[PDB]
Amino acid sequence: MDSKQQCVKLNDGHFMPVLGFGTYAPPEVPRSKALEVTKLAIEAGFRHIDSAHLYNNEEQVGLAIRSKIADGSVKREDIFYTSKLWSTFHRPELVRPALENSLKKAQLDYVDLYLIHSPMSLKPGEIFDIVDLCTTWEAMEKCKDAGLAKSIGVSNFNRRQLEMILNKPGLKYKPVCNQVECHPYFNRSKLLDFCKSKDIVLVAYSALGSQRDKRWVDPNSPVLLEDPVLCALAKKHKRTPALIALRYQLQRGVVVLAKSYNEQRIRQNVQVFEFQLTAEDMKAIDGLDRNLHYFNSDSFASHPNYPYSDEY
Ligand SMILES: NC(=O)c1ccc[n+]([C@@H]2O[C@H](COP(=O)([O-])OP(=O)(O)OC[C@H]3O[C@@H](n4cnc5c(N)ncnc54)[C@H](OP(=O)(O)O)[C@@H]3O)[C@@H](O)[C@H]2O)c1
Repeated sequence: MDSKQQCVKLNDGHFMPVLGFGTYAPPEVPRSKALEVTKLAIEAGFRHIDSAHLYNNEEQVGLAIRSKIADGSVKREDIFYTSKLWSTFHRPELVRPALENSLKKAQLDYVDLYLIHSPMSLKPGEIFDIVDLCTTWEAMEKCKDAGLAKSIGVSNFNRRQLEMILNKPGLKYKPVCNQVECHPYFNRSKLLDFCKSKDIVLVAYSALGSQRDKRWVDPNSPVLLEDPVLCALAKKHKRTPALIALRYQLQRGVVVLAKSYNEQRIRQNVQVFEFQLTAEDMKAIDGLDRNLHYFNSDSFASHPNYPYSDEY
């Protein structure tokens, strides 16, 4: 079996656990649930915890972390906590205060990772905004220099959006990661190759096929975990389709998130470290790639900085 504490070194010298706990739940789920399930996740062995301003759960997630520190289960340095800058805060003067507010919500001194949530800028408050993300990035760099974030990265960027940052004059810090939709139906092979070539970690969200939220996802879309190839592999290994989907990412060198608000499934998901897929299994999963991103709404596709038009 693998070690549950497996991590990879980021391009700034910090370390990221390769399995992360996804904390988003839709608004119909009471806010208090995030507290309970984040503690369960830590109990089960998750150390990388993924939150965001958008999730309206930072207080609950922060309290769970601090509760597990206070009772001696973990130390702060054992936890890798991520938050994200929401798209109405892209204007550079709004970036550091947004992080400060996230830190105060979680009652933490620092985040391990702060991401630009999305390249699709939205007007402060709110429609679409036009912001040079290089200016947003410079403000992110200042957050790292001040120690508010140990590491900084991006999310939902394509190759060209990454290149704009990487080629920026006077760049101080490369993004450590690009957190993107990634699963066997949309495996991001070319983007993965590019990220690897630049010492940028690809972090997979919706690795289990997304929460299929009606705001963002077509109910007609095939359900990832119902896929016959994933189910046949689950049968072969006497695992579950979810575990096959998570293991696939680990064997590609992708850091993988998994959201569950169910005690049994939270505990199940850490078993990703407990088996392997063969080369032939991995080939079978690669065959599933079909250019299906579950997040697929007019609200994204019509945006000037929508990442999905380019080849990768
Ligand atoms: N950067 C971004 O724009 C972005 C976008 C999407 C997500 N994310 C992050 O990534 C996290 C995960 O992605 P996601 O929210 O799309 O969900 P996901 O990890 O793809 O999970 C989808 C669903 O799978 C179910 N599940 C979990 N374990 C299972 C298992 N072992 N067997 C059968 N079903 C299982 C969960 O339902 P139950 O809760 O009922 O178990 C969950 O709702 C998010 O919570 C968030 O932290 C980021």
